[PDB]
Parts: sequence; C-alpha cells; structure tokens
Amino acid sequence: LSLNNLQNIIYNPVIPFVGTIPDQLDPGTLIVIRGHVPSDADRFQVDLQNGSSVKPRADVAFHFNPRFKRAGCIVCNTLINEKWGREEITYDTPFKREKSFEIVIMVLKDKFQVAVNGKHTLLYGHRIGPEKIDTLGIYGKVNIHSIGFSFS
Ligand SMILES: CO[C@@H]1O[C@H](CO)[C@H](O)[C@H](OC(=O)CC(=O)OCc2ccccc2)[C@H]1O
Ligand SMILES: [Cl-]
Repeated sequence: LSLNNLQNIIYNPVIPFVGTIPDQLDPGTLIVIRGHVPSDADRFQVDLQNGSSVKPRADVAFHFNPRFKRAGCIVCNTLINEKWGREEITYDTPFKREKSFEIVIMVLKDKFQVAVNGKHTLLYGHRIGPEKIDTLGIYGKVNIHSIGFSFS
C-alpha cells in the first residue's frame, strides 16, 4: 500500500485481470473502476475474491456481472465451494456497448453500495465476511482504463 495513494492506481490492465488488493476492505473503502464496453460485448464481470485459485475456483464474495443481451441487466451473486448462490438481478442497468463507465463500489458494514457514472445502481448484502476478500478479478468483454482504491 503506497503512501501516495495515487501510486495504488492500476492503469490499463490486461483483461482477464487478477490482482491482490493492497489493504483490507474495511467499511468506508472505495474501489473505483473506469473502463469502456467494447463493440459486440456479451458480458463482463468484477469479482471480489478470497484468493486466486483457478481450479478449484476461488470463492467470490461479490460477483458483479453486467450482461448486454436484449434490454440488458446486472447479475450479482456469491460463489462458495464452486457453487453459485441465488442471483440478485438488477434490470435498471446503465451499461451499454460502446459507452464509457465509472464504477464506484463502496464497502459498508452490511453491504456493498455500487454507483455507476455518479448514480446509485444497486446494493448487495454481504454473504461472506468482506475481511476475507484479498483479490480483484475482471473477466469477459471490457476494456479497463484504471482501478483505484480509497481506504479509510
Ligand atoms: C448460470 O450462469 C452462471 O451465472 C453465474 C452467476 O449467477 C455466473 O455468472 C456464471 O459465469 C461464471 O461462472 C463466471 C465466469 O464468466 O467465469 C470466468 C472465470 C473466472 C475465474 C475462474 C474461472 C472462470 C454463469 O455461467
Ligand atoms: Cl488508489
């Protein structure tokens, strides 16, 4: 965790991206993801993970998954011991092919609060303790300009 917090920003990561989060996600922590949905994207996802194991797959405390089929949606879920739980689906989605976005994930004591382009998008209640999250995963069809962290 750099003293100059601007030095913790990750620029132009290759997708698929996996990175260690530089400190624990305590209440008040922000994760800021700037990017662009490329032409013909089907879906992309941001995963807050407990480790980087590929097989068996690392637990995912928070799966945030924009999908571009038909009217579009966002699917949120949690992965434990390689099995998905019950999906929470948001149909009021701000994501579109060939549009830029800024995602802000705010870690609260009880939930994640997600805003896109400065507007509230969704809430996701913690299912796994957020103190187990150490890894950020970005997968699918997206271009990421930058990843930043604001720790309390
Ligand atoms: C019933 O459909 C499933 O809904 C789940 C959420 O409810 C996930 O969205 C899942 O996609 C995935 O399993 C996530 C994915 O695209 O995998 C990429 C990946 C990342 C890390 C390890 C292995 C695969 C999708 O197939
Ligand atoms: Cl940062």
